[PDB]
Amino acid sequence: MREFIPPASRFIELPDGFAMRRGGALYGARIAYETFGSLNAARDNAVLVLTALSGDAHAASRPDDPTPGWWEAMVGPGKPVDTDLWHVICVNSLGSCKGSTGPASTDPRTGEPYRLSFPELSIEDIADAAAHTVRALGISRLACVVGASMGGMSALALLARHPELARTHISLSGAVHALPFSIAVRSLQREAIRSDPGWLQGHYDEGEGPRRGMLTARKLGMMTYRSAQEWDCRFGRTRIGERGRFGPEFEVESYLDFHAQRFADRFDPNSYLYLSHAMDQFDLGDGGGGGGGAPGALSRMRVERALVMGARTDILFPLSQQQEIADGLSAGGADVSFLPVDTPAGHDAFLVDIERFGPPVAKFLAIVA
Amino acid sequence: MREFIPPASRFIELPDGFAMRRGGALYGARIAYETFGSLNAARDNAVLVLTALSGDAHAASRPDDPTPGWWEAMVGPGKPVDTDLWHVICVNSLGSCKGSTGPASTDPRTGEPYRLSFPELSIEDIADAAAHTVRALGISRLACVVGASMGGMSALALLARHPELARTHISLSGAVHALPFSIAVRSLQREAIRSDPGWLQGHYDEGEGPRRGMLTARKLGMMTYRSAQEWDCRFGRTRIGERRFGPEFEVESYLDFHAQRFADRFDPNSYLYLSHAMDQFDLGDGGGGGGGAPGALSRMRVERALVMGARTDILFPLSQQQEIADGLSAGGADVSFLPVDTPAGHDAFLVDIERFGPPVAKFLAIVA
Repeated sequence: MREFIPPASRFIELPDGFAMRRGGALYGARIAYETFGSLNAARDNAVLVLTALSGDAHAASRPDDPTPGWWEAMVGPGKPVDTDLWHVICVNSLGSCKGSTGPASTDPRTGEPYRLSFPELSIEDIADAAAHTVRALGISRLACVVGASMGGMSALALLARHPELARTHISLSGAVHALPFSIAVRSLQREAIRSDPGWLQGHYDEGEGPRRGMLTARKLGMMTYRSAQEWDCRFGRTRIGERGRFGPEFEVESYLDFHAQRFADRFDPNSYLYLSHAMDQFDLGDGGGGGGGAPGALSRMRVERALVMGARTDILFPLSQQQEIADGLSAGGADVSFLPVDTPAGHDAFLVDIERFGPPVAKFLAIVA
Repeated sequence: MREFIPPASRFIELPDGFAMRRGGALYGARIAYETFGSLNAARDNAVLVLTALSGDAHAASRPDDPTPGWWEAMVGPGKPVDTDLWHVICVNSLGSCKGSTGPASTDPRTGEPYRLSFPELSIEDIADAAAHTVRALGISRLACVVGASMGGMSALALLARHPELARTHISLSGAVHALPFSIAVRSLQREAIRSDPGWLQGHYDEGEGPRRGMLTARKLGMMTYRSAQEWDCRFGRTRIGERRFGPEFEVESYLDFHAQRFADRFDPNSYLYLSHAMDQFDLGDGGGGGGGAPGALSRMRVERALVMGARTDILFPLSQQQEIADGLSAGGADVSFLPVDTPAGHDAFLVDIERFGPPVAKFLAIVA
C-alpha cells in the first residue's frame, strides 16, 4: 500500500499540471484534506492548518471518523482552536503519504508508484498546493493560517507567495530555515533509511522495505524532540518490566521501540526522504528580488496579527528562530504576540504539552474572532 | 589489524583466572599503559588516569612516540598535570582495543580473536584491572586517580573496591550511573553497528566490516557530546566545498571526516562491550549496597577531591557531578566542586583545556 489514508479524507484535484519549484510538474495529483467546524456565511472564519512532517489531515476526531486526530486536544468544540467558531481546514502536505500525492502514489504516465522519480519537493510546493486547496473550497481569505514545525515553514512560504490569502498567522515552533544541528539530525535519519539494504534504492515497494532504518529514524528523532532532562525524569534507570544478545534492557529503550514501530508501520520511506530534504532546503529569504533576507521577507508579509510560540527546551528549532519570526513580522507592521513556553517537552511540545500551548492559542484567536 | 596499539605501549599481565563481575574469567590477558614523568624514590607521586570510552593509553607525546596524545595540552612539563611533579600512569581500559585485552584480542584458548566470546564487561572489571596494574608497578598508594567520562565511572569503582589505593581524586564529567538519555543514545549507537550488514554477528574479518555503522555511531556521539547551540553557530548553512539524498551541508562533511578517523582506529565489538558496560554500572550496588550511591561515595577513603562538570553536558548532566561531590564530601573528603560554563558539553574536558586546565593545576599544586 505505502499510503495511509484516513477514512474520512476528501480530496481536491490539482488541475492539469502542477509545476514544482525545482523542476518538473505533477499530473493527476491531489491534496487530501479534512474540515472541522462550520464555515460561516461570509466564509471568513476559515483556519488552515499545515502539519509537521509526520502528520496527516486528521487533526481531530469527527462523527465520520471518531478516531482521535494528531491535534485532538487543540482542535475541537470549545478547544483552543474552537470549531464552534472556526472552520478548520487541515491538509496532508504534498509529497506525503497520507492521501496527498507523494512518492508512493501512482504516476499516471507509468501506472506504477513514482518512487524516486517523484520531482524534488520544496516547502514552496506544499504551500502552493495548500493555497490552491483553500481556494478550491471557495475561500478567498483565511481568518488564520496555522503552522507547526515543518508546517511553520510551509505557512511562511504561503504568506510570502499568497499574501492576500491569510489575515492572521499562528506560528508554532517554526523557523525561516534549518540550522546546522537540525540538518545534522535529519541527515542521520535519512542515513538510517538509506543504509538499510531493504531500501533497494527506493524500490522496496510491497516488500518489508527499510523497516529497520525507519525505526531508527524515528528513535533518533524522538530523542531530539524532548529535553534530555525530561527523559531522565520520565524513565530513570528503570528496567523493562517484561524482564538475545545486547537487546533492550531499560524501559526507555522499550518505550522508543514501541513508538518507533508505529511510525515505521504508517509511513512511506521515500516520502520521508523527500519531506525531510525539503525541510533542509527551505530558506525564506533566499530569492524573489526583494532584499533583506528572511527578516526582509517577513516584513513584507501582509498579516494583520500573529501569534508566535516556541518551547524553551527546543533544540531542533531553537527559541531564537521563533523570536526571529516574531521580530520580522512585527517589523512589517503586524501586531505580534510572542510567547516562550516553559516546557520540558522541547520540539514535541506543540503536540504533547497542549496544556501549555493551548491557552495562548485560545487567547489569540479570541482577539481574531 | 584488529587492534590499534600505540607503539610505545607497555603491558602488565593480569593473573590467569582474573574474575569478571558478570561471570567468566580471563586467561593470558593484559593491560596496556604508558607513563609520563618520573616516579620519585618514595613512590608517592603517581597519578593514575582512567580514560573515556574512545581513548587509549597515549595521553601525551613522548620521545618513543611523538604522536600527539588525546590529552596533549593537559599532560606534560609545566602543564595542568605537570610531569615535572608527577609520574602519570594512563591505562587502556580492559575491554578496549588499544592494547588491553578485549574482543579484538586473541583468545589463548583458541588462537583466534574473542569476538563475542569475550566475557560481558563491567566497569568494575576495568577498575580491578587498573588496580592490579598500579600494584604490579610497585605502587601501594596513588597521589591521585583521575577519571573522565567513562573513566569517571571506572575511577569511582576503583575507589570503592580498592580504597587504600588512592589519596586524592579528580572526577571530570563522571557519574555514579547512567541516566536514560545517555542510555538511549548509546543504545542507538550500538544499533547503528549491529544494523550494519557488515557486522556479521561480530564475525567480521579484515577489511571495512560494519564501517558505515561505526561512522554513524561516532556521528551520533559527536552530535551529543557538544551543545546543539554550539553546532548551529559554527557551520551555518554553508554547503560542502568540494563538488540520491546524499550529503550537501558542510556540517555533514565535518561529521563524516571525524567519524571516519574513529572508524579507522576502533574495533566494533570492543565498542559494543564498552558502551554496554557504561549502561550497566551503578556505584550503589557495591559494598552491601547500604545507602545506595550516596552511601558508597561516603564510604570511600579519599582525603581530597576535585569534581568538575560542564553546564551544557547532556550525557552526564551537571547534577551527576554535584552528586559525586556531595557524596564524597559527606564522607569526609575535602571536595572542590566546579561547574564549568562552557559550550563544549561533554567533550569539554578534552577540547576546553582553557577552562579545565587551571582548576586541575591548582588542585594538584595543593596535593603536591
